[PDB]
Amino acid sequence: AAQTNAPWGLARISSTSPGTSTYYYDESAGQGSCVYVIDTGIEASHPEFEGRAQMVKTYYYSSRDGNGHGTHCAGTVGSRTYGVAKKTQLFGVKVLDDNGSGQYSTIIAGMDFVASDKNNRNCPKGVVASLSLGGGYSSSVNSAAARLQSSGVMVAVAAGNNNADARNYSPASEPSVCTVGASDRYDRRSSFSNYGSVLDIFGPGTDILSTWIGGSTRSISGTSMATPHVAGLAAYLMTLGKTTAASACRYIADTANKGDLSNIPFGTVNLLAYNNYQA
Repeated sequence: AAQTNAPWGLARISSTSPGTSTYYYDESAGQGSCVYVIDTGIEASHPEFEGRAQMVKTYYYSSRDGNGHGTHCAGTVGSRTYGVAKKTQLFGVKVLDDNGSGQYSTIIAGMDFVASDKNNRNCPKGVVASLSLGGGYSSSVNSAAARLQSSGVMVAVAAGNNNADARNYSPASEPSVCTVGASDRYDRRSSFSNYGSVLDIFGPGTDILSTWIGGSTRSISGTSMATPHVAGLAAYLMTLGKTTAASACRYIADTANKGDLSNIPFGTVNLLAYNNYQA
């Protein structure tokens, strides 16, 4: 399948070169997979989600996304126009308040929630969790991400936006999950992207158009935007049967575009997520 005039990041993930604008992908499109977006919520009524999104858990007075961040990330995972895996099922877990903040204890509870809640959902092709959040190093936060991964969920986490080594941030620094840095449309490391040996992969993160609250759209930047590209890619590849939740991060690294990014510090992987789809 071909989506013309796609957001640059979608085009990038199906291309061996920057500078194109059509996204190419297998029509299975993540059907039968599920992606949890652990964030500020999801505006599931947005026409872009086509009834495939729902809130399953909140720790606050509402499950609605009063911020936009979680809706944007969910849109990059699986919206019809802005999403990588256009037929996946999206499940929102609201661990962040409408200012975008959340206590580590709530975030940990949300991860353990997903590890159990997947057993209440129909995801025959597999389960992914996208975590566009983080703070300073916490062994308890890393352990929660490790449990979620161990339970059979492909966990993708943001590297962070400090232009610093991600070893000092959580859950970015957990070795067993997929830690995602950000790139721009010219294949440069995004100016804010964290780096370091703990990164597994880069995805599009600068000037990413996606869904927003109030039935709208907007373009924003962050490792928060790169992470759902990788989460959606995992769901898509799992639906194709090419990999599993336990092996998808490694498979994405195996099959990435290699050596094409600029300003990658010595010792950080130079790997850009790529679907290897041959139309």
